[PDB]
Order: sequence, then C-alpha cells, then structure tokens
Amino acid sequence: EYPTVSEIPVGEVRLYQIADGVWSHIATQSFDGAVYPSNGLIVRDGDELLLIDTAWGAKNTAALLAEIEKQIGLPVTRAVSTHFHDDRVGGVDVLRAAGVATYASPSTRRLAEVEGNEIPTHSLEGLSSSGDAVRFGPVELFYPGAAHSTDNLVVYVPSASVLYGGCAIYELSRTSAGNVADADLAEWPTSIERIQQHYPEAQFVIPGHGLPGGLDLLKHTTNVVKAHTNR
Ligand SMILES: [Cl-]
Ligand SMILES: [Cl-]
Ligand SMILES: [Mg+2]
Ligand code: NA
Ligand SMILES: [Zn+2]
Ligand SMILES: [Zn+2]
Ligand SMILES: [Zn+2]
Repeated sequence: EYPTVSEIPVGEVRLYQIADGVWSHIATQSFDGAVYPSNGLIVRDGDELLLIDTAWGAKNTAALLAEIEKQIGLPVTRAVSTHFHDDRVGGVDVLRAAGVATYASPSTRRLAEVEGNEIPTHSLEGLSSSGDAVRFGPVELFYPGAAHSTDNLVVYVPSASVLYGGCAIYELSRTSAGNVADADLAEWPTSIERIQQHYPEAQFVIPGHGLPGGLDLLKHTTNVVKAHTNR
C-alpha cells in the first residue's frame, strides 16, 4: 500500500501509518526534469505531533498540514529538519506561519542561510560531534557524521523501533547515487556504520526518498555510495 512516485500528484501529500503513533508523509516534486517522491515522519507526542521534515516546498507543506488535520486531528507543535536542503526545509515558512516551532541544528541553520534556503527558528544543541545523540520529545536525534550532507541527522523512534534516515539512506530501488554535490562521499560509509552500531534494533527504516524497508537499506546505501566513489 506504500505510495510511489506515480501514485502521488505533485501538490498532494499522502500519509502512511508505520506503527502506533508513527506515520510517514509522502509528497512529490519536480527536480532536474524528473519527478521524485520524498518522505518525512510524523510522531505522536502525547496529545501533540512532532513533524520530521517538510514536504519539499510551500504548497506541499500546506497540503501536509491539511492532511494531518484531516486524518490525525492532533496539532503539529514542533518540527525538526534533518539537513539544510529544500526537501527538508522548503516549507519551514509555512510551518512557522501555522504556529509550529521549527528546529534544526546550528550547522543546518547556517548552511541553510548560506544556501539561501528557509531557516528553522530554534537550534538543537548537543549534535555537533559525530556520534552525538539527544532525546527530543518521543524521538532520538542522532548525528552520524557527514554523509549525504555534512549536517545530516537521523531520527529514531524508540517506542516503535522506527529509524528515519533522511537523505543519508537510500531506498533499495535506487541503485545509483542521488544528489551528492554537498556529500562527504569518503565519510558516508563510516557514518552509516555509526547508525548501524547505534540502532541495531531498528525494525523499519525509512529513506529520504522511496519505499521503507529494514536495516538492509543501510548496507544497500553503503554499496551504492561506494560504487559511485569508484566510478
Ligand atoms: Cl517558535
Ligand atoms: Cl516554542
Ligand atoms: Mg551543530
Ligand atoms: Na536545496
Ligand atoms: Zn539533501
Ligand atoms: Zn519557539
Ligand atoms: Zn533528498
């Protein structure tokens, strides 16, 4: 039932329930002359919701908020962006206008400002060194080291054993690298090793784009990154 790129018109947002109190959000966007899906996460936080990542653009993110109200009916009170690119922060202004408290690490906020992307309001402390983890409501935020970007965070939901990798983890159907312009290709395998060592109990793994899977997505991503490094 997990929605794919061909089953989501650009501008629409679909939700998928992964576990009790954990959903992914799926949207699509035109980029480089193709259409790509993108995932984020929604995690129940008592009687509120924590959002992980925008829906890749202002229009998509407004649709995301509407779909959350229609399907779930709890308020989104906080959001975390897992790196500085537009598929993670594009729509932060919509969230802020809607009363959501937006968060990112200091490194993400700075990179967003340099790039000209939207800047989350609040800073997340305790994530400046590889291997750092902090609890943030019902999730753990982990900085594995540089990978897809130098600032990329991953998110673990302890109660549901859900690991959200963002753009640092590839879906299985992606067998060649994605956007690596800002990547640290040399460190990416080591950063994945840190994720594996820190979250070996994860049951569901959600990539930044495409279908969820298990922990096999981690080794798959290393294989693809290494192949790109050698090409
Ligand atoms: Cl705020
Ligand atoms: Cl606040
Ligand atoms: Mg930082
Ligand atoms: Na970008
Ligand atoms: Zn990115
Ligand atoms: Zn605030
Ligand atoms: Zn991406």
